[PDB]
Amino acid sequence: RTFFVGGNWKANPKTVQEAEKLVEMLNGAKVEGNVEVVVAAPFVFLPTLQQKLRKDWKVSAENVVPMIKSFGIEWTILGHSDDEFLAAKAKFALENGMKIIYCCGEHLSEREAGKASEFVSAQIEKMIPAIPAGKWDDVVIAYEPIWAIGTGKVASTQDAQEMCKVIRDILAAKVGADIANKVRILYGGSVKPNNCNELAACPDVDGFLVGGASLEAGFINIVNSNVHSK
Amino acid sequence: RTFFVGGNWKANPKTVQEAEKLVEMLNGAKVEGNVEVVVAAPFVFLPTLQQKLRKDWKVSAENVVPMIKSFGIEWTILGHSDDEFLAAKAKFALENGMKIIYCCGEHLSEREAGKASEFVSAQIEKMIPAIPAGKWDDVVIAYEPIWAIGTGKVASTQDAQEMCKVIRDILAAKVGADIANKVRILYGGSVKPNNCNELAACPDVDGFLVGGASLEAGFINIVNSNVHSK
Ligand code: NA
Ligand code: NA
Repeated sequence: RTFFVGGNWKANPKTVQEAEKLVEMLNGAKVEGNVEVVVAAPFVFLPTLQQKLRKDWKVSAENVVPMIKSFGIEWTILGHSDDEFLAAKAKFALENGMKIIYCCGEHLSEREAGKASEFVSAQIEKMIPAIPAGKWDDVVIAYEPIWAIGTGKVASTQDAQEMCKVIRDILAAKVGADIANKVRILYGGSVKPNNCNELAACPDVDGFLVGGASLEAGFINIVNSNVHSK
Repeated sequence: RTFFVGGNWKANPKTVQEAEKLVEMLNGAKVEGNVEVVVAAPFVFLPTLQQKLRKDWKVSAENVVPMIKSFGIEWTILGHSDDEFLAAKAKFALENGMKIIYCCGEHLSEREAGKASEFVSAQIEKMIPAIPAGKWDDVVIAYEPIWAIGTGKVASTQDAQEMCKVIRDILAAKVGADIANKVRILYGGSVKPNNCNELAACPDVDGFLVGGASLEAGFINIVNSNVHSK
């Protein structure tokens, strides 16, 4: 599996002039190793990025399809924080030729209750029937520890490895080892230059859906952590 | 009051190539009379319009601010279908230098109950305290007959005149005749080349927030109906 790093700008930066300067910085970054890089940005900045961003990386929408496809954009994030509704959108996007970063993850109450693996497994079980055969090459899954984002609680490296393996286990049990061995599963908690290398080394962590560090020079460090993933 | 026509593209057209062709058609349109024209489009098309649309018209976002301001966009629609939440957003947008098309209007149940004027009056009463003094020149109000959009019921020319006067009456009663005499109040029901002239002639109708006809050559007919508004 090729390591995968998505930069999720969220609602940033606040001006198109800042977006263009960020793209200029990214275009000079020296990537090491083997890694697939995607950058998601606010809708009004997608034309700028599609025109100006280095063509060995790909642009992503933050949510959704014919409008963004008319610019040549191939990716969207889905589910970033109803599972039936979300799975339907995954089906629609794949059927219409999009590649997707499908997000899952549990809130604080389920984590504190000891139900994290049960909750996330059920989210993926609802995703699974919606993926068309032949479309699994166009799917990446991101685990978002919602319980550790804005709560005053922090996730460990072991938490990341454990929750990514939970997802791989349920793929293997429901759709088979071939699919489970090819799907990239990302950690989408707090990822920084100070922890990306130890996170990347985890066996079931295939990359990242990066938040605030995607707006900084440190994004290249996170991209280049792929060399620590076996 | 200068007649005001806003073209609300909603979630249209489906490709940027179609958006550019529509802009090319609009750029050759011959406007008659005295009218202020604004065009609102999906977020991913706003850069295209801001670059290519005739500079005697203005571009609008469909909802919201620093991101669109960084392109030079001066307008947004608000409230198109909580009033306290909506009024707060109006306050925020005006305080940050935006001009707004603030939408109101009642659903089918309130219309059938005989409560249309009471419901719309209360919506405007919640809007009124949120407008900063000195900002009323940057406010336009649109009446949307939600009860006549997708319900199998149709609004009359008299309904349009009546509901626009209801809005003007409550401005006059709460903030005074000077403000009530300057604020443009738009009809935002179904507006077509076949009814725009009789609608424009209504004394309290100052223009339109146009839906599907804004995507067609007939938009210029609606823009040019200003000559029938005294
Ligand atoms: Na790894
Ligand atoms: Na009139």
